[PDB]
Amino acid sequence: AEQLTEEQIAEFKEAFALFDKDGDGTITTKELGTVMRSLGQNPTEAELQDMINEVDADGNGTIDFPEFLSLMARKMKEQDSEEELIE
Ligand SMILES: C[As](C)(=O)[O-]
Ligand SMILES: [Pb+2]
Ligand SMILES: [Pb+2]
Ligand SMILES: [Pb+2]
Ligand SMILES: [Pb+2]
Ligand SMILES: [Pb+2]
Ligand SMILES: [Pb+2]
Repeated sequence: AEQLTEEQIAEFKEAFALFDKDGDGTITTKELGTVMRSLGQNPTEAELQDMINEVDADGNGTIDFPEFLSLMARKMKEQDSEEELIE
């Protein structure tokens, strides 16, 4: 019911940085693969691109912070809708 706050955005930027190791404002398939493997995953090279294209709104090949935030916003809107239904 509420849009992302400055503090939430700041926390999301830290999360973004966990993927974007070189801090160039993007998340590549390579960086994505590194994160997936750290969670017990092992997707394929081309399989990583599919996940990227799914979040990559401007279709430039990588994920930028705005698209990352958009996803987080959609997720929050989802949990908020459910938590308001659980009643
Ligand atoms: C969802 As509200 C805090 O604007 O009532
Ligand atoms: Pb409000
Ligand atoms: Pb505060
Ligand atoms: Pb923090
Ligand atoms: Pb990067
Ligand atoms: Pb963008
Ligand atoms: Pb992009």
